[PDB]
Parts: sequence; C-alpha cells; structure tokens
Amino acid sequence: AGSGQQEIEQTINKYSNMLTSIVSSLQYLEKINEVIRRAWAVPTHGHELGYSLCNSLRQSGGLDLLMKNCVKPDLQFSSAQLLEQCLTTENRKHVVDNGLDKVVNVACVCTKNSNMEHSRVGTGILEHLFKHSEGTCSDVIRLGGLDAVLFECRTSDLETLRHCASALANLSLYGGAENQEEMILRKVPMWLFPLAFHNDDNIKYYACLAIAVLVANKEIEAEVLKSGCLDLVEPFVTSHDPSAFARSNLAHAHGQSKHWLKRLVPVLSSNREEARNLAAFHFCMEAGIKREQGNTDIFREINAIEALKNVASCPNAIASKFAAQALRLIG
Ligand SMILES: O=C(O)c1ccc[n+]([C@@H]2O[C@H](COP(=O)([O-])O)[C@@H](O)[C@H]2O)c1
Repeated sequence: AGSGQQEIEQTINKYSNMLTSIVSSLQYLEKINEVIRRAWAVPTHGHELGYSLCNSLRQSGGLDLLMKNCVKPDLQFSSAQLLEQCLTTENRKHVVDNGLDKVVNVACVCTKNSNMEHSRVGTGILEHLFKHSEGTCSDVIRLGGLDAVLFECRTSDLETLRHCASALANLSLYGGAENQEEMILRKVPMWLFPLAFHNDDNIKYYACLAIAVLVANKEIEAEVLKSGCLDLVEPFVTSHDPSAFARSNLAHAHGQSKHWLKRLVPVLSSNREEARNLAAFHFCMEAGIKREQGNTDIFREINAIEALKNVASCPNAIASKFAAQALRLIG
C-alpha cells in the first residue's frame, strides 16, 4: 500500500494499472476513491501520484463513466465522491466541456441533503468548478452553484466551510465584473463575514482573500467595505508566518496555479491597504513554494514582477517587506 518518502514509480504504475483495470468494467467497486484519497496523502510525492492516477482515470474512459452514471441514483454519491478528488486541470476542462450540467446538479443535490460527507463532496466539486473561466463561472451561477455554497456558508462542518471559502475566492478571481455584481446582489459579503471571523486560519484566510479580491473592483468597493472583515487582515499577516502558513496549506500541493495568481496580480494595485497586504502575503508565500519547485519564472509570465516592485516601493511597510521578500525569492 502506501509507505513513505522514497524513489518508487512502481507504485504509480501499479495503482494506475489497478485503476484502469477496474474502470474497464463497463457494460459499488468504488475503492478507486479510497486509493486516490490515500494517494494524495503520500507525504511529499502525493501530488505526482494523484495527478498520474487522475490522468489514468480520464484516459481509461472512467471520467466519462462517472459523468454518465452521476444522473443514476444508486451510483450518484459513490461517483461524485470520486469526482471531487480528480478534478485536476485537464479533468476540469473535460467536465466543463462534455457535461457541466450533470456535475453541477449532483453537487447541488449533494449539498441539499443532511448527510455531511455528501455536503463536503458537493461543496468541493463546486469549488473546483469555479476555477475555469468567466463563462464557466457564469454558467455555474446559472445552474445554482453559488446558491448552494452560500447556503452551506451557514453550516458547522469545517471541511464544508473551507470548500465554501475557497469556492468564493475562486469565483471572486475567475468571475469578472458581471459575476462580481451578481455576487454583491446575492449578499456574498454577508455570508463571508461569518467565515472571516472563524478560528480556523484557512477559512479566515480564504474568506478575507475573496473579500480583498472583491474590493479591487471599484464599483462594489463600498458594499464590500461595509462587511468589516478587512479590518481583520492586518493582525493576521503580522502574526502569521508566511512559510509555516504555506506548510499547513497549499504546500503539499505545489501552490496555486499560474492563472489563479494571474487573477490575483491586479489586487496588488488596489485602493485599500488591507487588500495589498493580503495579496503581498500570498505572493510571498507562493514565491517560496515556487522556488522550492523551481517554477519561479511564473511570476514574470504573468507580469506580477512590475506590481511586486511597485508595492515593495510604496510607503506601507506591511506590504513592502512581503513584496520585497517575494522578489528576492524569485531573483
Ligand atoms: O494538489 C494536491 O496535492 C492535491 C491534494 C489533495 C487533493 N487534490 C485534488 O486534486 C484536484 C486538483 O486540485 P486543485 O487544487 O488543482 O484544484 C482536486 O480534485 C483536489 O481535491 C490535490
């Protein structure tokens, strides 16, 4: 099964072949979800094993099978559970292109029911589906995903609240102007406020991050400033260790994507001090991660360097130290 930090690709190959053989059973045996759930858990190599196994899932035709039998009741949750853990970038594209409606609807009905594992699965699927495009975000809003996450914002489960915060951040980033207007109409800040004041640092971080991304839009700045949650940014960045907060979150995974960070870049140039503080904090985190993985040139491909320098120059010392440390971790 799963052991430790070694140089073994034989396990990648073994469990990929197991997965493809089980998937070939087309005309229950959803231990594929257990194997992938524990594959992502591998201490350091979990990213590689997970990506290779999800690619094996798509290539063996299993992704199409999941999207097909997710409108069948007896195989609904059993399949959606596995789909929440294999919504990689390529799989995300495949789903968005050849069956968004079914996946969105199964996530909605997973959140509608009282069983907590189902709600976790549904909120996670929605989170991952909000990381594609303005068009995809608009469509998911139309199909009722935003309503589901804003309803789950009232929950107690921690996994669900984390999925909800990450989903609202992803939507603030990938939505655009129209979708951010829609978010303000749905009173997104109202239900983000209960999350920003959470004790769990992940929920607070990503809720505040969605709020910061939202104040950057100069049309909704006031309504997002009525929340109150940006006044919780300065104590957080000044009391949290950028390297250690990375190790707890988004370090097992190789940080956020270059496109996620590209959406975040324009936050570095906002009117609000707290927005720039939090964006700088996040970039100082991602810079160290990317340096560990040798993908630092990303920050130049997204024209983040100009904004990082402009921020490292500005008077505000909270963001100046973070942006400067980020620039040194790149070159
Ligand atoms: O990136 C990782 O190391 C990782 C760790 C645990 C789970 N995953 C799953 O891999 C998929 C892609 O993750 P992400 O962050 O690119 O949206 C998604 O289904 C995640 O739930 C990914």
